[PDB]
Amino acid sequence: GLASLADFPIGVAVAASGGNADIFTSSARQNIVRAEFNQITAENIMKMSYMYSGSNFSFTNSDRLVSWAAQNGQTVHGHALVWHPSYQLPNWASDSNANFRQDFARHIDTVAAHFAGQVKSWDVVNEALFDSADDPDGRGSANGYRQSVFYRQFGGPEYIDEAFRRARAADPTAELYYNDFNTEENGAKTTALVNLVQRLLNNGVPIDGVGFQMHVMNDYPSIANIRQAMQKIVALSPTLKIKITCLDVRLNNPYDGNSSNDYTNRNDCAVSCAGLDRQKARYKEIVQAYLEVVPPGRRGGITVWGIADPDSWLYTHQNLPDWPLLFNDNLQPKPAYQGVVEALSG
Ligand SMILES: O[C@@H]1[C@@H](O)[C@H](O[C@@H]2CO[C@@H](O[C@@H]3CO[C@@H](O[C@@H]4CO[C@@H](O[C@@H]5CO[C@@H](O)[C@H](O)[C@H]5O)[C@H](O)[C@H]4O)[C@H](O)[C@H]3O)[C@H](O)[C@H]2O)OC[C@H]1O
Ligand SMILES: [Ca+2]
Repeated sequence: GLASLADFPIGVAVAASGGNADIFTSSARQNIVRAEFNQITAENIMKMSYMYSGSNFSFTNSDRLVSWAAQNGQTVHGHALVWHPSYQLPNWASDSNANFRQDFARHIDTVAAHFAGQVKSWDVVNEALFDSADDPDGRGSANGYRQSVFYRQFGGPEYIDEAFRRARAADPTAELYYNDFNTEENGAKTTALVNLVQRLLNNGVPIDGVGFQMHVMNDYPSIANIRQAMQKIVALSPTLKIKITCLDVRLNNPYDGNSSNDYTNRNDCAVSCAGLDRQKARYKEIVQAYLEVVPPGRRGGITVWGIADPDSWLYTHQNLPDWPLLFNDNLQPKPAYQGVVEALSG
């Protein structure tokens, strides 16, 4: 499979919350994972609040998943130690909690140590950079940073240095990553990413790599921009690893101001359509760019955000249908799969 063509991790995100995509329930899914990948990231059950039952830590479900990975030839990328969305915020993560810094420290110390020798790498901090298109806190940019509880409670971006230092100490073997989305656009956010990373280096913070989520569209951003944005980070240090963490490719772009080029029916690209062919080229050009811009030895891996199209968080987005992954509705490989195979080979 895919994993056999590369010398760095080729992973996929797995559902584990009941439903058709549940990894423990779908043997067809388990067979794809076993045949094509060598690493898995929990799509949801490893987020912050899932580590607790009320105010006590509860690792039962995540342990079941980590254990399944190990028995099925997969390493595990942890997503994520720190992240802002209220739906997954532990109950202590509040502006009213006077013990915030202590509870924050306990969180990192405990879960990083708990999984110490079973998790290969971690999204230590995820989505700390401000983003004009996703500011639920409503506070605006604080010098490029998103003003989440963590930023507020610590009075600045130092919560980031702390998370990394904390994680490194609890698990000296895990690769520590900063992860985020839109930083491949090569725009404002890319610039902020560069400053954030530079700051961390200057401070001697133990960061091992930078993850690019890569939630792109068939035609945006251009690979020329994706290339550069990756280049800029690669250039900041001689050892920093680059990891594509949540790759997926939408055939529909609802921000282009052209509604005439949108597939609005589930049947449009169920079998064959121009977008599916462009998606083969799109996946290909991206992996190629990764291979050419990131030096061997600095390759953290490429992870696709899901197994089959219907499992995708983008199966439907902006009220439009989409077919974002490598495997279709029937668990058959799509042209996107071939694009990956060709890029990884020759
Ligand atoms: O744990 C996981 C979470 O990490 C994950 O988080 C979501 C990640 O994606 C976020 O949404 C993104 C919002 O920004 C969009 O980009 C816009 C798109 O439009 C661009 O501008 C136009 C593009 O088209 C051209 O034609 C036109 O010329 C351009 O002007 C604009 O510049 C971009 O910034 C991304 O497409 C979205 O992915 C989302 O908010 C996060 O929640 O969610 C899953 C979870 O598992
Ligand atoms: Ca459109």
